[PDB]
Amino acid sequence: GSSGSSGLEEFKNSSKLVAAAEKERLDKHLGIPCNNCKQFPIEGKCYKCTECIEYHLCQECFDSYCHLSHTFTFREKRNQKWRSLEKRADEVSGPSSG
Ligand SMILES: [Zn+2]
Ligand SMILES: [Zn+2]
Repeated sequence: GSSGSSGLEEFKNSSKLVAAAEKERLDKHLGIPCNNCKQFPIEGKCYKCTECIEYHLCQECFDSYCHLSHTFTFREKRNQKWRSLEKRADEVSGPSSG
């Protein structure tokens, strides 16, 4: 399973505001750094390979669908659980030969 912190209360909810880019834990969304670019914190979503060991990617690197080859899973904002990504695989041409 997974760790589900209790709550039953919605307060101090964030708001649409411009935030600066600084190298320091600003939000509780540190989770795990990227294994490719090594972006930390990972402002973008949090992805991980369910086939490899200690492997995690970021929304950015994910946009490239490089590691997508394996079964990855993305999480959601607090009070949520991982999710099974769709088989979104466009790259089918494969210029390998032509
Ligand atoms: Zn990355
Ligand atoms: Zn993998």
